[PDB]
Amino acid sequence: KENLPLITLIVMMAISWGLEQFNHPFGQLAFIATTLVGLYPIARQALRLIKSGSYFAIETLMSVAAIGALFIGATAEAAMVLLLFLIGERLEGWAASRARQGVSALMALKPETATRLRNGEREEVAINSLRPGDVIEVAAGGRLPADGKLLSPFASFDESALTGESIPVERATGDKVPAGATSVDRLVTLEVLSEPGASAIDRILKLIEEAEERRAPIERFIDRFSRIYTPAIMAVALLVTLVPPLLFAASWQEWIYKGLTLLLIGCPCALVISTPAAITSGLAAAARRGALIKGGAALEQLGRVTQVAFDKTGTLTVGKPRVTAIHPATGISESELLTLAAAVEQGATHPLAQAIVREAQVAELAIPTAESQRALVGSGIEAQVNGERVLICAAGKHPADAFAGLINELESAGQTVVLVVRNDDVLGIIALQDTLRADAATAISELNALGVKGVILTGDNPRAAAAIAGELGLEFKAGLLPEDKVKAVTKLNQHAPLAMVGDGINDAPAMKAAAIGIAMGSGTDVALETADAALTHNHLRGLVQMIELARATHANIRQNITIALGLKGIFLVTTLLGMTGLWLAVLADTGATVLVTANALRLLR
Ligand code: BEF
Ligand SMILES: [Mg+2]
Repeated sequence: KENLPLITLIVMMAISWGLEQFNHPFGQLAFIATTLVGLYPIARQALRLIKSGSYFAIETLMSVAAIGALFIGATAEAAMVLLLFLIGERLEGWAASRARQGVSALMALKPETATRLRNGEREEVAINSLRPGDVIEVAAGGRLPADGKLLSPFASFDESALTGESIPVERATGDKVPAGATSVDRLVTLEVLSEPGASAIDRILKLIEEAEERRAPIERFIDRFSRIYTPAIMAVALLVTLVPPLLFAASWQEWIYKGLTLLLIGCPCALVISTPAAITSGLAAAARRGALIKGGAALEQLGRVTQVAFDKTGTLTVGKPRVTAIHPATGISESELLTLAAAVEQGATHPLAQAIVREAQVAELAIPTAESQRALVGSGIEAQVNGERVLICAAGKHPADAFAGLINELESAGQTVVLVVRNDDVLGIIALQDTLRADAATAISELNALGVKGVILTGDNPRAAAAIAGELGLEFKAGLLPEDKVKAVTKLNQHAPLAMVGDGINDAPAMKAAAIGIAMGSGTDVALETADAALTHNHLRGLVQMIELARATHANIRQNITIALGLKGIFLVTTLLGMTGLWLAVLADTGATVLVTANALRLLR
């Protein structure tokens, strides 16, 4: 396992070193060879970047530096820096490879396939074999394979992955429901409207790669560094070659040699080793505490952002409801109302019913009875408790005058209220609301400690938006389509680099449109794909720990650099001012490089 192409380079360089201690002048041919063969992929890309307007990219630096000493005597030296580079590179590529498929693990792979109901019989067609007008069946807990027109009486859906809606949607006959997610209770039958590559998920899908066909290429810390440093030394090196003969009358010879020498010594094995070291270290260190950043080029951008755009449903929150308020009619206790509700709601899979039953249990309430359980009527379920017909239904699906005002109150506060009704009397009302992640609050505060302002970008209604945003200290923009998240995000990213965090599909377009997109581990597949980094665990405090780590990495890079090239500086002069000598004499670089290894490890903790 599994690639030996580099392995040859390590061994050619070993064979060279060896047969020079005896049989000297084939040892130098050996190096010429190994230097050249290391140089071929480097010198070649350099030329490619060159042709595409990008010169002074490094591979430029070491192509020129190698080609320099390539014949002035110093082969092993140039061979060595060339060698170290393509190693550290392979290291970093091997970290990004792990990080990517590590994310690829979270992908809970789509199964595809639909169940088309034709001549009274069901067949398992392939999704793409669907035509509009086709009648399709979707079973409870199953996502839609296409945009469908609801054919069945009543049905409720979890289309939070698309719209960011916090609560299931109660749709009726002839209503439109988009592809991808999700019948929550009840087996539904739809009629296909979407044509293959044209479902709601597809329409969102092109916005992603469209926002991609708009992305700025990524200048790395080092391509951007050598963009300055490379022509710097190249310009001086040339001039240290030219000046002495011109004035002085001195052997172009001894200054050709000195010039090219300075050029090469301007590229030690370190520094070239610097940027991969910190990246390999950072990515790994960042992965330790739960955060999988893909490419190290992404990690770089991470230590550069100062803004965050969260979405709420699923990422700031949990996308599961909890009981927030119990309000009984007069002559009843919260506990009776709640237990009577739970009696009907036991069994039911609807997220709301679950939230209710949870409530009864947490409060040490023995739930009873159950007899009928008739999930019909229209957004209401009704069962038979204690001999009576008990109805639990949604908001305005039954008159509740005595409760009207209070209902409004709750509703304006971003709360969703269900009514409990025996005979034809609202025995009382219950208010529920989506729940925010535990570490959310603290996390936000922590981000502020780092000077990172946050906003909420959600497709959910502005009341739920206001509620959650209110618990935190954040601004928000609500009811907004994926395009609007993109628009808002690109509007922000102007000022300062922004990190976008999202769960569902509607965030993915906004994700490729801003510095970095981070997907929740509970994220949708397309979100996990589009994400530049993923949070396993779904811990929001990872974000802080991300940015922190990220910035350290940025610092760490430029430390390695200034030690690497830096001590190449000093011995430079020591060996050239009559010292001449000491330890460091020739050896005092490999003394850098190792510190560049070591300093890069001040990243773990
Ligand atoms: F959860 Be997001 F609002 F799509
Ligand atoms: Mg979401």
